[PDB]
Amino acid sequence: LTLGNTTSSVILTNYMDTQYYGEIGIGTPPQTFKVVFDTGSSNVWVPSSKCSRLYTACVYHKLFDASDSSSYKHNGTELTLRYSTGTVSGFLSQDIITVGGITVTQMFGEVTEMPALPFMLAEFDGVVGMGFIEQAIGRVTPIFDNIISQGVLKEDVFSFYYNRDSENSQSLGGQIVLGGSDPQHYEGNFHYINLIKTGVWQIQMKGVSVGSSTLLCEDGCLALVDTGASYISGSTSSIEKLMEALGAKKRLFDYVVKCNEGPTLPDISFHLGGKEYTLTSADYVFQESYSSKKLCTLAIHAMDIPPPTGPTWALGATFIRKFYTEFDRRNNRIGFALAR
Ligand SMILES: CC[C@H](C[C@H](O)[C@@H](N)CN1CC(=O)N(c2ccccc2Cl)CC1(C)C)C(=O)N[C@@H]1[C@@H]2C[C@@H]3C[C@H]1C[C@@](O)(C3)C2
Ligand SMILES: *[C@@H]1O[C@H](CO)[C@@H](O)[C@H](O)[C@H]1NC(C)=O
Repeated sequence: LTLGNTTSSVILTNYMDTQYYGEIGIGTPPQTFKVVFDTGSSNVWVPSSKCSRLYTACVYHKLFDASDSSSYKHNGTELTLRYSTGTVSGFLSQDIITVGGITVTQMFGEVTEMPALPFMLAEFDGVVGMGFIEQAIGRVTPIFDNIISQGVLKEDVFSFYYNRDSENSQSLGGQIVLGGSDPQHYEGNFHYINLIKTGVWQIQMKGVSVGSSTLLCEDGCLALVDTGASYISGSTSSIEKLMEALGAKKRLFDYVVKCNEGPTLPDISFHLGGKEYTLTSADYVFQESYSSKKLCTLAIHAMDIPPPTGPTWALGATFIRKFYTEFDRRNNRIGFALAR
C-alpha cells in the first residue's frame, strides 16, 4: 500500500432522492455513461451495444460499443450479477476508465441482458461497484483497488455526500471524494464503527428505536451501508413491526401514511458504535402534500437480503442524506458525521 498526495471528486446528480449518479468515460475516445457508485457490490458494468434491442432497457440507455474504442482489450468471460432487487448479465471487457479525472485500466462487464424492471426505471446507465474484492463476481479487481495501486491517493478511503434534492441546478446533487472526505459537507467529528469483517461494508447495529416505546434489533443485528440503495431497509419481519409502530399501510413495494399524518410520526434511531443516529419524520417521509386525502410514501422499505450478506438492514440514501459517510479501507471501518 503506497499513498500519494491526491484527492479526486466526482460530482453526482440527484434524481428524485432515489438515485445518485455521476459520469464516467470508457474507451478511446471516451464513451460517457451515467453510473451509481454502489458500496453494496464490487463490479463495474454498463450496458453493451451487444444487448439485443428486444431489451427495451437497452434501447433507453447509453451502450458501450467496443468497436469504437482503440484501447479496448477483449476478454469475454460470462458474468451475472444478482442483486437483491434484480439481475444483469453479460461478459467482461477491459478498457481505460476516467473517473474524477483519474484514468485507470479497468476490467468491467458489458451487459447484454438487462430486465425492463427495474432497469427501465433507472436514470443511470451503469454501476460502479465500490465494495471489496471478496465480493467481486469473476474475481475482477474493483475500480477503487486499481486506483489505490497507482499510489496517487492521500488515504485508502472514499466518502459520500448526498444532497437533498433541489429544483435549482446550482445545487450539486452530491459528491464522492476518492482518497479523502470533504469538510465542506460535514460538521462535528466523524464517529467510526468497525466492519464485522473486511470484505463487506457491513457493521454491527446494537438497536433500532422508534419513538420512546418500540424496540427492534433488541439483541443486535447487521447494517449494510449501501450507497447504491435508495432507502433504509430492514427484513420483512422487522419492517412489519416498525411499520405497525408508525401506523403505516403495506403496499406491494412500499409503505404509506395519509399525508397529514406524516409530521406526527416519531423519530427513528439507529444505534451504531458509540452513538444514536436519529432521523425525524421529515427525513423519512416523502412529504409531497399535507392532505388526508392523499398518500405519502416512506423512505424505509422492507427488503430481504439473501445470505451470506443478509438477513440485514441496509442504510441507503435516506440515511446518508443526513449522515456524511466515510469508507475506510485502511482500518476497515465506516465513519459518519452530520452532513451539511
Ligand atoms: C447485499 C445487497 C447488495 C445491493 C446492491 O449492491 C444494490 N445496492 C445495487 N442497486 C440495485 C438497484 O436496485 N438499483 C436501482 C435503484 C433504483 C432504481 C433502479 C435500480 Cl436498478 C441500483 C443498483 C446500484 C443496481 C447486493 O445485492 N449485492 C450482490 C452483489 C455483491 C455481492 C452480494 C450480492 C450477491 C453478489 O453475487 C455478491 C453480487
Ligand atoms: C479473462 O481474464 C482472466 C484473468 O486473468 C484470464 O485468465 C482469462 O484467460 C481471460 N480470457 C481471455 C479469453 O482473454
